[PDB]
Amino acid sequence: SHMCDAFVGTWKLVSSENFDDYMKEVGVGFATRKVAGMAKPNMIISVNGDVITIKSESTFKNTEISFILGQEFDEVTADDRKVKSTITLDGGVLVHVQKWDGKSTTIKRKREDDKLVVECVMKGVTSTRVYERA
Ligand SMILES: O=C(O)CCCc1nc(-c2ccc(Cl)cc2)no1
Repeated sequence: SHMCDAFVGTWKLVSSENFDDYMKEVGVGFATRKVAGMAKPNMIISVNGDVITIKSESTFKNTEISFILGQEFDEVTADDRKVKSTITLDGGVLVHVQKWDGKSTTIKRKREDDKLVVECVMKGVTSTRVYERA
């Protein structure tokens, strides 16, 4: 057993708050916000050795990242930002920092009860997205 066992699995979005405002703050344009905000993604998390894979699949976009904790990687986000990302474990929370164009956003993923809670922060704007096991 290991590092991220309680994250691994298939998860489905069941609530969202403030995501349109988070997307605005990150710079997402109107049409992408409207379509992306309608999506109900499934989040699939797996681990193989030291490599963690997080997939997001929805009607809007399918994305996938694979990474080693603490080791920077390049990521193209669902809104087509070219970012440099680092994901660490901090006290049982996966902390994902994305840097681009002198900007930064942080996405935290945590297990709370039977849920996986995602908090996305850009400057003073936070969005909370709650996932349940599929
Ligand atoms: O998994 C979640 O639900 C949220 C965490 C992953 C994440 N997705 C986005 C995002 C940004 C822009 C656009 Cl268009 C669509 C998606 N930002 O953070």
